[PDB]
Amino acid sequence: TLPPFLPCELQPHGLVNCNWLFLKSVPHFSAAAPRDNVTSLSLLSNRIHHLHDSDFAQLSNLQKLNLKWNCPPAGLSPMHFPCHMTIEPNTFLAVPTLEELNLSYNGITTVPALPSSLVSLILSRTNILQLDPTSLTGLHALRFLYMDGNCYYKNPCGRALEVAPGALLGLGNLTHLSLKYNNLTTVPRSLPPSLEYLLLSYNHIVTLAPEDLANLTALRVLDVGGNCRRCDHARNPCVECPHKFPQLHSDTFSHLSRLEGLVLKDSSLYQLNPRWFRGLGNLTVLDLSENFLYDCITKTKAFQGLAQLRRLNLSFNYHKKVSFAHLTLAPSFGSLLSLQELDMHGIFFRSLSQKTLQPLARLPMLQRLYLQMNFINQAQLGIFKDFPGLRYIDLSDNRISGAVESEDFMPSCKNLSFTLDLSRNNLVTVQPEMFAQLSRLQCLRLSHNSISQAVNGSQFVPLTSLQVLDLSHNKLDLYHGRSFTELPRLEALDLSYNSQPFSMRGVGHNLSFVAQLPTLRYLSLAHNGIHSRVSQQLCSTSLWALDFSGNSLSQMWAEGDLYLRFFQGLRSLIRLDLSQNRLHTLLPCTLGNLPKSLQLLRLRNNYLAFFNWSSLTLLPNLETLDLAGNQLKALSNGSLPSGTQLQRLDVSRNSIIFVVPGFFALATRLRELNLSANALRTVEPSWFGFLAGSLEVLDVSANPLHCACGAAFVDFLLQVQAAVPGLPSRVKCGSPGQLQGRSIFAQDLR
DNA sequence: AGGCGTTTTT
DNA sequence: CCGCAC
Ligand SMILES: *[C@@H]1O[C@H](CO)[C@@H](O[C@@H]2O[C@H](CO)[C@@H](O)[C@H](O)[C@H]2NC(C)=O)[C@H](O)[C@H]1NC(C)=O
Ligand SMILES: *[C@@H]1O[C@H](CO)[C@@H](O)[C@H](O)[C@H]1NC(C)=O
Ligand SMILES: *[C@@H]1O[C@H](CO)[C@@H](O)[C@H](O)[C@H]1NC(C)=O
Ligand SMILES: *[C@@H]1O[C@H](CO)[C@@H](O)[C@H](O)[C@H]1NC(C)=O
Ligand SMILES: *[C@@H]1O[C@H](CO)[C@@H](O)[C@H](O)[C@H]1NC(C)=O
Ligand SMILES: *[C@@H]1O[C@H](CO)[C@@H](O)[C@H](O)[C@H]1NC(C)=O
Ligand SMILES: *[C@@H]1O[C@H](CO)[C@@H](O)[C@H](O)[C@H]1NC(C)=O
Ligand SMILES: *[C@@H]1O[C@H](CO)[C@@H](O)[C@H](O)[C@H]1NC(C)=O
Ligand SMILES: *[C@@H]1O[C@H](CO)[C@@H](O)[C@H](O)[C@H]1NC(C)=O
Repeated sequence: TLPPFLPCELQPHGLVNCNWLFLKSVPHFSAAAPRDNVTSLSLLSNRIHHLHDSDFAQLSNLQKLNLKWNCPPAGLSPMHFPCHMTIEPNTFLAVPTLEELNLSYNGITTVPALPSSLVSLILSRTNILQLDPTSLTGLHALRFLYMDGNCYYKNPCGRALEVAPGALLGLGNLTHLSLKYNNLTTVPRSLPPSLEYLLLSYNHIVTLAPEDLANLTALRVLDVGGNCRRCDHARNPCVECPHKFPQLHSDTFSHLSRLEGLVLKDSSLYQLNPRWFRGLGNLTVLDLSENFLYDCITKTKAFQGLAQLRRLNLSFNYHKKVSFAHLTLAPSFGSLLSLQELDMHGIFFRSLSQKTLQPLARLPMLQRLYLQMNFINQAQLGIFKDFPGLRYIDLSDNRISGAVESEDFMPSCKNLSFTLDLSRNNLVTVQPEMFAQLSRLQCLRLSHNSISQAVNGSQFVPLTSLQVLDLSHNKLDLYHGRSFTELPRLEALDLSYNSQPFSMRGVGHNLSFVAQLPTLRYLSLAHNGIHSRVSQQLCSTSLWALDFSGNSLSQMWAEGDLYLRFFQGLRSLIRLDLSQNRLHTLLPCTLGNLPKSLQLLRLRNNYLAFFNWSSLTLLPNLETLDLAGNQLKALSNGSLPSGTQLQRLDVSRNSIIFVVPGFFALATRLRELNLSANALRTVEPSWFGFLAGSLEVLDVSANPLHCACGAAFVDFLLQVQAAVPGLPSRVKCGSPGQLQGRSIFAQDLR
């Protein structure tokens, strides 16, 4: 039986997904199909320029409708094609259940009439240039109104969006209003007193006063950032904040005593007025980024009163054309007792010392501290020792060079207690002295440095708690036998993209150190170009995962018996990646010399044209085999052998022409099978024995299927349509004639 | 005539 | 195969 909503896809929680099917108008569906069960209808990015009274009438319990991007204005059109969208008056009224509507990135100039059931309405990036009380008649349940970007550089209108005084007061439930990028020069008068979130960013409201926010006592979040911009920091087109602006009256925010978040970023602020923050005793988030407060953060008392503040963003508060020799934070910072998160990135200051952060040192909740992109070239890292609650320091993209004068394969540092990011700095060696006071560290990132050192066991001596060490994108020379043995708790070590030593033709390298790292569980040697003159064996009793991708086992395994047992000493290894190893061939003895313990083997993006499938019994525990991106011409040369434990098999992006009968039949555990992007002209139940109904996933997309009248595959795919992702739209015909490139369901074949 | 195309936010 | 110790 067919999929119930062609050409669209049924999904969980009653979602019918019609996205990206290039529809010229709204599909009505079959009258047999259960239009009652439909709670959400997605039509993202089709080309429906005309909506009608009948289009949603049969959908009697529709709660959500997304029609975004269907008829975008000239300015947001990839090729500046104009487009104006027509809506018959009862289009939406005929859906009295509708709660959420999205008409963004569509060419409409008036708001259509809408059912009183509506809770959320998104009109962003339209050409609606006015809102008067008649726009939103009888929407007494409406809580959300987003209408950003109806007049800006990418969707211009020649004037300002005019919202009439009092025009929204009819919306007594309204909590969220956003009117960004609308070329506004003043806040709309008399907005709903129910408002909790008022977002007015990237307009040109250069003046504010308490009259501009009258009766808005319910406000929890106000955003007025980007109204008076510093264009020296802009990535997009930008008009410079005029001379002697902006003007924010002292008491502007005083009646807003529920206010949790205030955003004043990119407002060209040279000085903070402590009266701006009087009365804001619920204030937990303050964004002051992209201002000119480099000098004001050394002196100001403006923070004194902010007992509840948790996140303070002071980033990109830099002085034009300069970095500072020194920076000393104001003593007032020391009263921010609730502070958890401080962003100081992009201020530009050359020295990080005891004096720089002294106020912050006894704040008991301070966990996250962002210090990146500051052109810092001296940094006493010992300053962080006695910070009571520190979990994360980002010191990346700085100029520090020393001490002062898939998580299957590589775990992240998120669940760990203390992480220092020193990546994208100028270290050429590692002096143990710079980490003397950081013995509590559990994760250290040192990637993208210039480390050209022959490490030997004496570089990281103090880091007695360190579990993860990322040294990717460096030039470590792996040669001495006791490198890293000084890190007693080391569990994960990333040595990827440290290729330059291994490119040194005629100079060999020694990986015997790996055997001396007794708790190492994860090791990456990826993208190192490892090809000749290296250790014959990797030995480790403890290792679980090894990313050996982007090397040339090809050249190693071509070189007599020298490297045939290369991975065999990894006695506990469960995951191995041998992808992009230029492998044109594999011996069955080479695969048998892999650890018996293996569960995941990747061989993606190699050049294998042949695979002796029987040799999979030499890996008893193998659950996942990835051969994507090879050149298999067929699934043949035996079948998947008896008793294999294989659950996942990916033979996508090969040149597979056919599959032998009974090929998967003996793979009793096989759940996911990817046959995508091959040259398969059919799909057959004969391939599976008669056990295809146990497959949870069967991807057969981008295959040049032969769409002939009464073809066997059509009936088959409907048998197991549960498991075929994208069946309604992305499984396509390669022949005959007219049908090439069109869906299998573009015409009924049965 | 309409087409374009997976488009975050700035 | 990179200051070892013919
Ligand atoms: C089956 O494999 C295909 C192709 O190898 C997957 O589709 C690709 O997905 C990746 C990321 O998931 C993208 O970078 C590619 O652009 C996609 N390519 C194509 C041609 O679609 C597909 O997602 C896999 N199937 C399953 C069920 O995971
Ligand atoms: C903003 O409004 C002014 C007129 O008040 C106009 O000159 C300018 O072009 C408008 N901006 C846009 C993007 O239309
Ligand atoms: C808000 O919506 C409710 C129903 O959810 C309705 O009682 C009323 O019209 C609105 N209430 C207020 C106080 O505005
Ligand atoms: C604030 O609310 C009252 C009505 O409750 C009204 O009289 C007053 O004009 C409002 N103020 C402004 C500035 O709109
Ligand atoms: C915080 O919020 C409540 C109302 O939501 C307000 O009445 C109270 O005065 C505020 N101030 C402080 C210091 O918590
Ligand atoms: C490592 O080489 C250094 C030179 O930086 C040398 O002083 C030291 O004795 C060697 N350390 C170990 C642990 O072998
Ligand atoms: C590699 O290092 C180990 C440990 O020092 C050593 O015993 C082995 O002989 C070295 N390999 C070569 C080729 O010298
Ligand atoms: C493998 O199968 C292909 C056909 O798919 C055939 O051409 C080839 O000779 C076979 N070789 C072996 C060794 O089974
Ligand atoms: C696979 O390898 C085994 C053992 O070397 C051999 O007996 C068998 O004939 C091979 N199969 C093919 C199709 O080459």
